[PDB]
Amino acid sequence: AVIAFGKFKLNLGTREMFREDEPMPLTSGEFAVLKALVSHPREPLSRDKLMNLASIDVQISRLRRMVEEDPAHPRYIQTVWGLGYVFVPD
Repeated sequence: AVIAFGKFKLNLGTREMFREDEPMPLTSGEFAVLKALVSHPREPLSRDKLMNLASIDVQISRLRRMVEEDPAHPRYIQTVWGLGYVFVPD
């Protein structure tokens, strides 16, 4: 699938991403977390659950710098303290 959210399109077959039809590369680890998040929409995944579905803090933070319009106040990939990281689509 090509999961689209906001300005971005994530191609799961070729493991590619596009910001407004411009190709942004993804690390093997960055994709494993991003695909894990967007494959469980509206479900918060704990830190242990994320690692199994693929340090992680760096990948979340480095993904927030690419995806979020305000990485200091994320909307797509936001953290619920006590549960885990959640991805909410449009």
